[PDB]
Amino acid sequence: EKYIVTWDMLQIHARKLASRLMPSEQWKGIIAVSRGGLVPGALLARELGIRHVDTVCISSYNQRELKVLKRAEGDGEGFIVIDDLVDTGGTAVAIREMYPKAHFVTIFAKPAGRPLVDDYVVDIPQDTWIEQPWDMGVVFVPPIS
Amino acid sequence: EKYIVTWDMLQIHARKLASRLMPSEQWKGIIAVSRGGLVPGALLARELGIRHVDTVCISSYDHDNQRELKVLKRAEGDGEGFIVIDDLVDTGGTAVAIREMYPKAHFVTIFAKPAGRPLVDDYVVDIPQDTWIEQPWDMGVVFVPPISGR
Amino acid sequence: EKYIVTWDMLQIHARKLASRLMPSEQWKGIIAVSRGGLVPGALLARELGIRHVDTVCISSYRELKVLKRAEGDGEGFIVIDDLVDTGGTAVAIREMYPKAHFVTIFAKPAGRPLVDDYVVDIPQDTWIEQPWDMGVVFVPPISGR
Amino acid sequence: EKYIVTWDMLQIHARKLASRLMPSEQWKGIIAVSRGGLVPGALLARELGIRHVDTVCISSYDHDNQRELKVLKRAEGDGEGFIVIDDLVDTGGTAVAIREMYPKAHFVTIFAKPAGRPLVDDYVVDIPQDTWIEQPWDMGVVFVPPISGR
Ligand SMILES: O=P(O)(O)OC[C@H]1C[C@H](OP(=O)(O)OP(=O)(O)O)[C@H](O)[C@@H]1O
Ligand SMILES: O=P(O)(O)OC[C@H]1C[C@H](OP(=O)(O)OP(=O)(O)O)[C@H](O)[C@@H]1O
Ligand SMILES: O=c1[nH]c(=O)c2nc[nH]c2[nH]1
Ligand SMILES: O=c1[nH]c(=O)c2nc[nH]c2[nH]1
Ligand SMILES: [Mg+2]
Ligand SMILES: [Mg+2]
Repeated sequence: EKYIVTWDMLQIHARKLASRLMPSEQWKGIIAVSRGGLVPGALLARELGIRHVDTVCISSYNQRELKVLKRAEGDGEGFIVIDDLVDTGGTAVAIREMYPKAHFVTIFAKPAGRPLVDDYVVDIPQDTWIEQPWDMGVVFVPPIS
Repeated sequence: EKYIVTWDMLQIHARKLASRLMPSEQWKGIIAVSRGGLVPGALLARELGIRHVDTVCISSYDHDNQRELKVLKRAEGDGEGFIVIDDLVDTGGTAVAIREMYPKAHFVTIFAKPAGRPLVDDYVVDIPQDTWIEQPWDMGVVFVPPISGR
Repeated sequence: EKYIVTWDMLQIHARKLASRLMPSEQWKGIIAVSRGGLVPGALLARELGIRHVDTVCISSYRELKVLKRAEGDGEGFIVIDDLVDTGGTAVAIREMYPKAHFVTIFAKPAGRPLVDDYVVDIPQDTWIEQPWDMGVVFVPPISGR
Repeated sequence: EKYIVTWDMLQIHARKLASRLMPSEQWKGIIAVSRGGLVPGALLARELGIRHVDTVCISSYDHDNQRELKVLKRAEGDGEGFIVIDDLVDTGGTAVAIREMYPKAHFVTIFAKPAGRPLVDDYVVDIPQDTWIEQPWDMGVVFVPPISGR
């Protein structure tokens, strides 16, 4: 099955998460995980009024290897690390390793990667594919007839 | 406790429902319950290709513990071969009245709470009794202040 | 080209049109032209608090035929359609509902003069893609990089 | 006079911009101007298949007729082979500052008012100077009272 997420709904979830991160004063900045955390990070920055927004870029290369293309400085103290979702937590482990003192959060969370995040908004089944807004668009759809 | 329903989601539910109503040759037309069933009815008409869309207008004003119903406009017939669509069913008060007027009709809705659930022939989404459904036509995209004034 | 109309935008235009039809006490009801005027008519009914909404179903075979029609000459009623291109269907509506206030959301040059009021001007060669004919689906990246 | 920009429309404009930036092999990465260029930058990154997305954080403060700029954080280099993106250009104040920091970068925006229009390498929509652009991240779908109480 597929879970369709529209921009409106994603924003509704982002505002819900933003309220739990209050007061905003306790945060020095936001570190968005490219590319999934970019949009959610932008919404939290707007809601919390945080202007210090940085990023962390990671790519993949028998085994799968994580490659840090771009890295945000520090250990994450006073920072919020955000990604759109946590499926298995394979990428979440790398982030935790780089930013141990950071408050890692996501919008969506499947069972397997759920223990790896400090907070999330929506629970999603392990076998369900979450279709994000940036991957979709408004186009013509033929009538069922 | 509120359930927000955007236009996109409503359309997705309407299309789900339309796929169950196939084929479209079995339907003479569609009777939309004004005003809530107008949009869903228009969406079914597009998907099924039904050009014959009619309406049934019933107003209702609550007076303490009783309802004043009034049929402002009624579609002729017993609903034979017609689809009677409404946006949702809460207590089932409207549904009961409709089944009366159009007994031989296929009554369907998009949303259905536990009370009205047994009164509809088919629906798409289950919604709790305590949950209020916020429809798209009652909402709008407007400026919303930040959670913090930082 | 193709003029894309989303649900949000269609609703905005509908609200602008509703404000011009005020006050709402001068109206006995609304007659929606199936199927284009169904959604706009539903929005007007909500904004103007009108509960009496009827429909008129016209069909082609150019030979127009009325499948179903609302009784009366349209005195005090608002006849609405989503748009007016050439005014072919509009001319037929005028004949049926003379005293009626005919309005649309969009209007092309050729059919412009056939309506009492509209909101958006659209070129004659431009195809208006309505919200009910579209949907949010996956759209592949402009590049397979 | 205000110009409403929904999420869907912003995406359509972003996709049109991405088509002109093709091929994507000529780009080493994207530098988004926080916070306005964050969403547009994310959309380009998805469309172009770019993974190296960085930011430049500039804080502004109007003190009567003069502006005080303060760079909280900035991407390394002169923007050679990079795409610097912001959501819009109003007076062009931020654009001039950015262009000085990244002179070799391809500076683009989605919207452009007459005043700042000559400062961008490429943009998508022409906006009047007197028109206020209402971005999606500042809005939300909420209940809107009927225009009449009939
Ligand atoms: O299950 P019930 O408790 O009977 O109520 C459900 C009705 C009432 C509500 O419409 P109204 O509140 O009547 O307003 P509107 O005419 O705008 O649809 C809704 O759209 C359904 O038609
Ligand atoms: O052309 P100018 O007059 O210089 O202004 C245009 C700037 C400012 C505004 O952002 P800000 O108001 O700076 O806030 P934010 O950080 O949210 O983008 C907008 O997103 C552009 O980046
Ligand atoms: O918009 C509405 N939402 C509801 O949940 C409901 N129940 C009754 N009437 C209703 N109207
Ligand atoms: O949201 C915004 N809209 C505008 O039109 C604008 N001009 C400067 N800064 C702006 N921010
Ligand atoms: Mg109703
Ligand atoms: Mg800015």
